[PDB]
Amino acid sequence: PAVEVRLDKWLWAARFYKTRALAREMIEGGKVHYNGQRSKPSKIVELNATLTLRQGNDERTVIVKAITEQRRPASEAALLYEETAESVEKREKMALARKLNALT
Repeated sequence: PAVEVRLDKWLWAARFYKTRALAREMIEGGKVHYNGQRSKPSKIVELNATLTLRQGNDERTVIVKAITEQRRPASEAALLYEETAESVEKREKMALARKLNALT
């Protein structure tokens, strides 16, 4: 089955975490959810799955659009998923509010 890529490898390939070991720690900390639930490092990624993950102190919800074992460049990897519009908005709004409480 050459259509089986682990969630920890995937998260690293998609550049969400610097190393697979870190991606594995985040998963085990419950900081990454797969279709709304705790997952595991060895979970095989499926196209269109919904992943919710912690980025520093940001939360992003992305939909898996491609699977690969290669970690490509910044702009290139970024193409293995599509962040949801609701996720981008939530992030923005929190960022804005941050900059607001700042100018006050």
